[PDB]
Amino acid sequence: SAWPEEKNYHQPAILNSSALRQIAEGTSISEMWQNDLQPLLIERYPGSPGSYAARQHIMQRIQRLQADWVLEIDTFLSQTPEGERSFSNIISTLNPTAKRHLVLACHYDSKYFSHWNRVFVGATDSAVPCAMMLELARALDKKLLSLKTVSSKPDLSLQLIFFDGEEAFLHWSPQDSLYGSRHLAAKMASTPHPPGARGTSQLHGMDLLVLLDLIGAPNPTFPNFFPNSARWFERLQAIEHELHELGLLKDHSLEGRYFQNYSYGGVIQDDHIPFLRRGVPVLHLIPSPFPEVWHTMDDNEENLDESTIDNLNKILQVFVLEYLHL
Ligand SMILES: [Zn+2]
Repeated sequence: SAWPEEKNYHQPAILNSSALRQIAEGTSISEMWQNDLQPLLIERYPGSPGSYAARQHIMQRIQRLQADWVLEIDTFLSQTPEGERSFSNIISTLNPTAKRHLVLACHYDSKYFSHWNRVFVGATDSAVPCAMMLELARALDKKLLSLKTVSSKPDLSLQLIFFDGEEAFLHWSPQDSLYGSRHLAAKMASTPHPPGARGTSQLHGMDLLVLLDLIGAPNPTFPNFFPNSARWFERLQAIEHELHELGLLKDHSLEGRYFQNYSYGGVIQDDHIPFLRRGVPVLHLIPSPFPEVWHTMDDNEENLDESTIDNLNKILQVFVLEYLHL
């Protein structure tokens, strides 16, 4: 059937002024900060105590929500420059049997550095993306709970992926990066979806991969990377502009906007690559340039910008609701 092409024709159900006002009010940055972010600001490379703790924190936070989230741990072993290691992607899915999902993702591992005095906690990279996904889940819980109800809607729902092993152990290389994402995209490619089908895989079921990385620095600028997601990127610009106009964003100017008209010269390697090379459409919400503090001990909580993240939470939540027609 043509169901795998439905994503090509899929349209947002755009929210009005009062609904935008409701979403903006519904998200709490101080809450996210204390309850979702802070517990992740720890060293969490693969096999570390913090890796276990982060995965426990992600799972608990999702589990407390009303929405019908089904959690799985995609755990596997790989060789690495330090010897064999275990990796565990966290996948959180509403309506696992719906043929189509909008997929949001980031990586929850932090890059290994030897202590300076100091410890690398990857605040923007990617503790904040993780927290943004968890705040989204929380803020949107009641609207997401309606997806439990079956009927007059497309066969479409939401998935969250928190990848393990995004970072290289030593120098970045095709074999020493993307442990989690290379593994999972190969698993999904080889798995029938829906169950019992012929031809189609779980990759066909991915409407759009929205990959958050390196979020939390002030005045980020996001290029529109890919023509095949450019219409969805333009929605983020429209949502940004409108929230701005309605007075719903803080410390935000039009001249200082996040989402840009221009594209990007090179090719950024990230968790989306194994999906993108197999034809999954990608909306890659990583800034250019990268934050100043990138891969530095100063990628920490103090160098994060609260209003930026708050504003980005509002824009992402609106986008997700519009996509899902909620
Ligand atoms: Zn990094």
